[PDB]
Amino acid sequence: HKCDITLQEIIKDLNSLTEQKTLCTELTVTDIFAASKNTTEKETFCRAATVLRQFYSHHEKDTRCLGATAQQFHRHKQLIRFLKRLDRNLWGLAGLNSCPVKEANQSTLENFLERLKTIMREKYSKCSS
Repeated sequence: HKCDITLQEIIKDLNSLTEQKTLCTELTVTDIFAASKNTTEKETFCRAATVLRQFYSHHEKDTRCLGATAQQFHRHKQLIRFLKRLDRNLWGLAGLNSCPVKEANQSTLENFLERLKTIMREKYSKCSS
């Protein structure tokens, strides 16, 4: 389970998500990476999945995000679709709903997703030769 291809599915969507630099991607999420980091792999997954579910739930219809042009709206819909898919994959790896997130610091979503991408690529690296 630890080195499952879900890791690739997550990294793919993080690569898609981090091309985006929009008003929406500068809105914030609770920075799970501001912890002095006392957490199992499964608990980190649960934490990331929680904050991202909060984000897409709160911003799927946010007028700062929805866009004026066709391209902006398309990019918003893509952002939300990729966040939901990333989130489904993170939950599947968490095996866990019960991970209280208590950090104060807020990160932009862009910075949070880049950090998560680094973490996931590191896990991938530790799985492979």
